[PDB]
Amino acid sequence: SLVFRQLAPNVWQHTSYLDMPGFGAVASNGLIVRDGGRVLVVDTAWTDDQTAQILNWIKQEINLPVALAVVTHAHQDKMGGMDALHAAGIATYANALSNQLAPQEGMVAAQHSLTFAANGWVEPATAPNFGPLKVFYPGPGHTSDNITVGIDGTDIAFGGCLIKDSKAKSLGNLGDADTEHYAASARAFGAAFPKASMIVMSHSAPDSRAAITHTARMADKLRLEHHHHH
Repeated sequence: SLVFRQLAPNVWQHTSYLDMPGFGAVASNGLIVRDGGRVLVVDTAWTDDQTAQILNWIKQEINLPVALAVVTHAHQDKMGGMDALHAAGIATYANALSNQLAPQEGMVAAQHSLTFAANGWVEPATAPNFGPLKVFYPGPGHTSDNITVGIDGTDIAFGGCLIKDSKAKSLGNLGDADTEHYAASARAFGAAFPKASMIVMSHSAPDSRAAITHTARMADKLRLEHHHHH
């Protein structure tokens, strides 16, 4: 029941669905990147079973070992299949912040913690041999730990749950959101990958840079609508 879509010669988007009460089948997107003789993964599927299916798909269609996976935040849709990756002996990385949040929120932490420089770029020491994956922390947005990934050599940039599609009417649930800094975070992602033309998101189909601008704008409204009164 998994859907795979090739976005570039060496990049595929994996999509899995989870039936959410009141909403029905909700999609979640992640990435699969072929880097020479290795395969890198961005985010798990909704569940361990689906995540295991993703691995079987890789084995069948690419037949190359999966060297590592990066999970962009501590949420079901992105860290629901942590046990499956570990069972396959795949090294996992997540924002140190995400790893600290995983427990309290019943999520399984990644094995490795990523830390970031003041400008948002990941500290090399914590992200060994990530190949074309350029990990960037834009600052608190949808969640305080959300991170993003650019795929060097392509026009693709993964915004995770931070960026919403250009047709969205709102920023979604703001339970863990930082309404004051969301806008700056969205813009930081845009400036970090200035030439990316295909923006991939956790819950929306691929879109143009119009999604970044649209998201930042809704975020501007949200910011003064929640913090700029008396």
